[PDB]
Amino acid sequence: NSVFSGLDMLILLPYERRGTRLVVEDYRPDHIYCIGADFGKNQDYSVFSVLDLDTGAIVCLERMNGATWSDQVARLKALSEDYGHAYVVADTWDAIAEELDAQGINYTPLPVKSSSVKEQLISNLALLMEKGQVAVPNDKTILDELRNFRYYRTASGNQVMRAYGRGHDDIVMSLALAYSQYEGKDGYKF
Repeated sequence: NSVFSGLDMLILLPYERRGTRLVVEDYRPDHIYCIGADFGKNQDYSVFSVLDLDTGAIVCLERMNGATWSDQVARLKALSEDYGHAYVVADTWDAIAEELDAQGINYTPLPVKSSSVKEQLISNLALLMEKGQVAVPNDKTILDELRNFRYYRTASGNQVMRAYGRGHDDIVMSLALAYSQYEGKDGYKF
């Protein structure tokens, strides 16, 4: 019932933990970067995933447990402008996270309106992962969430995606929003 059936293909990257960032590589002006950001006002965990759009590698990841709203946004800003003012991919739906406009943070809106949008984004991430295109810091917390994200049947008979056990899907969504922008041999539509 694992969602990420191609987890055996997930490349693992060595990294240096500096501050709260898991840093694999510093900024490269020759490259374009983007940030998949699962965050919000009332959230136990917020995750920022910096994707290198030329190499397809998560070159930096930032996870924070119970940070204030001013902390998440200030650190999202510093993270974006440390990678060529990378544009953020956030589930803004069009009112709240426009705090990004105030801070002057470039961003692409990704409204997770229906369960199928969430399921599409993640299934895209799972497909790239099974194709050998996803590479993340070699952190066990990342690996555990991917393994723990599973399909569950409903009484109707159809399946839904859920994180039980610890019940965290903030890394999963952070990676999905980032790899949605990734052109390998295909760009993500829908």
